Amino acid sequence: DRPRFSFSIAAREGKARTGTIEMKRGVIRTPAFMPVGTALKPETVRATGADIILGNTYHLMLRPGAERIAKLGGLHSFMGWDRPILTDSGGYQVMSLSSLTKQSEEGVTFKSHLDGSRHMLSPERSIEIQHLLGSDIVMAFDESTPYPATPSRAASSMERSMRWAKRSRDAFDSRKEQAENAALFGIQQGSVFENLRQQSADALAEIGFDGYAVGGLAVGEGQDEMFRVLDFSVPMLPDDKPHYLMGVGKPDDIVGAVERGIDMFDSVLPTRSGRNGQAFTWDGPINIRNARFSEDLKPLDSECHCAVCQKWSRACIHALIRAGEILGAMLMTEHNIAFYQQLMQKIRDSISEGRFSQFAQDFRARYFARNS
Amino acid sequence: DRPRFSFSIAAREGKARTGTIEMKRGVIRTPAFMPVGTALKPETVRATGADIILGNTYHLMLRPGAERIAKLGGLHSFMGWDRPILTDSGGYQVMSLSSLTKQSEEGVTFKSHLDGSRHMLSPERSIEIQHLLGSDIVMAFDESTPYPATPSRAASSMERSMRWAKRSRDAFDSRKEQAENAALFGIQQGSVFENLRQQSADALAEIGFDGYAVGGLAVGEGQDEMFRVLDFSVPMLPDDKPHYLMGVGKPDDIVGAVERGIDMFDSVLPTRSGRNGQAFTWDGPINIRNARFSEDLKPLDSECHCAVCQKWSRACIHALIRAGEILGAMLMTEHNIAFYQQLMQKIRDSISEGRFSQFAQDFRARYFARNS
Ligand SMILES: O[C@@H]1CC(F)(F)C[C@H]1O
Ligand SMILES: O[C@@H]1CC(F)(F)C[C@H]1O
Ligand SMILES: O[C@H]1CC(F)(F)C[C@@H]1O
Ligand SMILES: O[C@H]1CC(F)(F)C[C@@H]1O
Ligand SMILES: [Zn+2]
Ligand SMILES: [Zn+2]
Repeated sequence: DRPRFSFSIAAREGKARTGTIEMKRGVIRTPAFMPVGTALKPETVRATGADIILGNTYHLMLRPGAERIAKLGGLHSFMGWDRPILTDSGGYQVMSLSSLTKQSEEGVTFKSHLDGSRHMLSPERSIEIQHLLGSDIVMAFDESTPYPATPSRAASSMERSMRWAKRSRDAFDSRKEQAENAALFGIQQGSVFENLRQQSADALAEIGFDGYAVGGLAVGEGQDEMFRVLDFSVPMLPDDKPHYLMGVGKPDDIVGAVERGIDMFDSVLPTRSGRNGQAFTWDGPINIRNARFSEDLKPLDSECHCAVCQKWSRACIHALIRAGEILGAMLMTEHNIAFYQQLMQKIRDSISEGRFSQFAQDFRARYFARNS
Repeated sequence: DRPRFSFSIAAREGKARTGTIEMKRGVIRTPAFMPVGTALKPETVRATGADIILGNTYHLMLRPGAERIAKLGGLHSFMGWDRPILTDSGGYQVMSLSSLTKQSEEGVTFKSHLDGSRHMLSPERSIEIQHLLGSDIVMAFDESTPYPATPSRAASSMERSMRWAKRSRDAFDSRKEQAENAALFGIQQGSVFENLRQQSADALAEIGFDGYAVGGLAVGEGQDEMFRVLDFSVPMLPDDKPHYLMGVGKPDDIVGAVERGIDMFDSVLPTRSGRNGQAFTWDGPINIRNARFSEDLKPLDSECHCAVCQKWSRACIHALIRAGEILGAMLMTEHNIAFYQQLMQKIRDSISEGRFSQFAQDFRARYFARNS
């Protein structure tokens, strides 16, 4: 009988941790990379090593809608994925994609960018929709602050997000079926300001969550500043719960964030890159359309274990992509997701062995030299 | 205003001829290879160089049926092919694929190998069905004689085929719409027996046809015997009309048959081979699954002009075929059909220049050496 949500840390190296999150639908190895499920077949995504995938609540509530997904048996049935699923709250895409009808402390009303219909989100509505989807990890509904943000705008959005964090907690707790079977994460805000980040961390820990996300990063600030913020922000969160850096990111972002105490990641990059003919390798990204690959019989990456690199050469993936054959994009996408999982596995193994700091240095030296 | 059917011989070398057949729907360059249309897109088949394709009346009358094809606008609309189409009579597949309900001088009744329905063919019914299909070149309905055949069985089938040839002529002539716009070919029979072949040729020329096929070959006799029969059979046919060797064949069969006066060919070989991972080349056929092709960056054939050989290497087609990707079979099939058309073009050009005998010797020396 597996538990609702149990995070265990097996080994540490400095701020880095490796361990497991046990949930009813499966075990998640940490640090973890979550592909964004919202295409490759689900058995392909699983075979790359993914233990959990992410669903975008905003996209799902527009098409086909949360009520429809529930009638179809829930998001796991809808996606053909029977392991854990994390859903975001929808609030970020409201800011970034929709046209706002109204915004206040109550919540937000917005217009679908698809057909113009009006929708509403709030701590209570977001948690309810994530319940209809049936996801395993539920994100609190918060208010995003653009980059760059003034200290006053960062502070007012963080403070609203904390009141909304309490509202998300209470909504999640109001449904026995959700509270007994799913988990709830809260989201730290405060932009780049240490005092606001501490304010936010204190508020989240007072409410109490199963995990803590660092929000408000990866939105234009640059890696140097992101790392500086992580340096003081992650230690503010409870040590014995997972730390989730939302929307990150590039392989070097992931390594440096694990060095700073992050346990969980999501990003569309591997998928977006694969559709655009870009492959991740230990020697940095490559653009497979480049003429130098037309007769290159080596795999995309000569150390990658993925099914694509066992069989397919750069030359033949180049040919497929140049012809516009969808198989080319599928192969690149599978390799990119698998490469990300192999990166996470090397991170986990190196932390376990107490050689992650060295791995990170070796990784950066090679990744940025770009001898591909 | 193009004519119903006009065959012009532009150049000769010994028994070999090159020229054109002008029909309302287009010009056919001879000697001609007809792909069997009954998949690649029709624009792809045209771009390989095919001027005319063949439709199998037996398959079309079983699924979706001739009346349905007519309601859909005819075989040209059904196949997306607006150039000439030759239809066979259906009689060969009756022998080779169906279960016969009844056979007599009247015609034949048979059971569909698909759903067991009963169908009837005869000179009159075959011509009527080919009219419903709307094909440009109509084959007389004849009676096939298996290989090997006794002289008595060869003689009785040839004699019935000639009475049926007259019946086909009269049925075709009975429909003004067909007789004014299509052409009718008769089929010489007689197995390997010179006197029966002459009997058959005399009967066909007395009736009068737009073209003359050599039937009863390519059914197990071997190339040596086929060539021996062609040696005396083709000169018996009218010189100023096209000569059509049905169901042939391998590239070396085609070359030797042109040396013996044949103008037209059809075969499923290029398609069947392409689906099975076999490519035709000037150095003989190759099996692309062979390990020696896994790192071979050369095209399937290093002289072939086809779209596949401009772009795709043996290595990558090997990869596709080994993975079971349908693209692999499509590429092989396109290359094989295009290779056949390039063979016909070299035949036409070499006859025009008076160097076809030399081309044939050079072709065989290289094709059979197999230095691929
Ligand atoms: O149960 C399924 C097995 C799988 F193919 F890996 C995807 C799962 O949802
Ligand atoms: O009219 C069409 C042009 C083509 F693509 F080559 C096939 C014809 O039937
Ligand atoms: O996006 C596709 C693949 C997935 F596994 F991510 C879930 C869905 O079936
Ligand atoms: O078989 C396919 C391709 C063809 F051109 F041969 C006719 C049909 O559309
Ligand atoms: Zn790979
Ligand atoms: Zn070719």
